[PDB]
Amino acid sequence: SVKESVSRIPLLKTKAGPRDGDKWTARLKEEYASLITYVEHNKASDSHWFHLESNPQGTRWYGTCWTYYKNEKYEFEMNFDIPVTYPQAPPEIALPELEGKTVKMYRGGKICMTTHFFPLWARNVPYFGISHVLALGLGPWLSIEVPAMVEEGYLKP
Repeated sequence: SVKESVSRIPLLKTKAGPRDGDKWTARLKEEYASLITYVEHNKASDSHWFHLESNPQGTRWYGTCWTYYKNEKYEFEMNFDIPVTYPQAPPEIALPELEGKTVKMYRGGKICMTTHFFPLWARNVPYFGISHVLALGLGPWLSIEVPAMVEEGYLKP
């Protein structure tokens, strides 16, 4: 379902990052279009798992993401900035509440995503966006680590 969820996320056409003026605005429109479709698809399969806002420039993002385990909801604050060399470089996603609760994380509560993520990103630049980072990066990270932490005793209802 993860691979086929991703197969229905809209791809992006524009190679631009935050420094690129009108092309960034056009890139952001595609970002928003991809995100909205992904969220609608998630809602219709009753698998909605994040809420995101950003500043007007689309360069700083913040909100929450959540996962269910043993029928219970675990929700976390999340944030990421869009690098100036985006979309070559994907953003680094932070979940600051989780620092020290898992080793799969580095300086600033930034998650250590799967080894497989980065080569997959690199060869699909610029057609992947934020929606893909969440679907391929953050989503899988949550599904593996949160159960560990819930079971280790760092997390409760």
